Parts: sequence; C-alpha cells; structure tokens
Amino acid sequence: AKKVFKRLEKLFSKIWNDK
Repeated sequence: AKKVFKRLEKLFSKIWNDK
C-alpha cells in the first residue's frame, strides 16, 4: 500500500499536457 496510485493520476495529467 505505497499509494503510488497518486503517481498514476499524475501521469494522466501529462497526457492532457501533451494533447
């Protein structure tokens, strides 16, 4: 339970930044 899940959401913001 490292809650890295947050990093995953951060990677999603990067997609909207490249789009």
